[PDB]
Amino acid sequence: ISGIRVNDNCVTEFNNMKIRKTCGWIIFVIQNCEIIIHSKGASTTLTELVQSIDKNNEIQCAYVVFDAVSKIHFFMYARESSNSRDRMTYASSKQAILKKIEGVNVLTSVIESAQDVADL
Repeated sequence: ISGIRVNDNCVTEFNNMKIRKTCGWIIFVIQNCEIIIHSKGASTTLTELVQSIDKNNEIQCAYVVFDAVSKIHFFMYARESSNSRDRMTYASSKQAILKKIEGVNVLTSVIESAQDVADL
């Protein structure tokens, strides 16, 4: 028992996005011991999405899905200035969220800023 659960809404809205077949994204965070949706939207570019996240210092870590229609990509975000305990929490809960969105292209490395995606 992790003490962290996935809110069913994460899966509802991920499926919404998947079935819509348009370029979109969802950001998930952990709040009060559950993984919930922080925000969701239509995409411009993956780099602009991560730039927006970089600008919000309240997002220290997150899970991000980016639906590019051809494929849906998943990564863990954690800013350089994020604390090690927070990062461990997210890393450790990563598999829990992935169980409900199996089929995504996972990036194994933690993304720390928009720079990291700006090439790939």
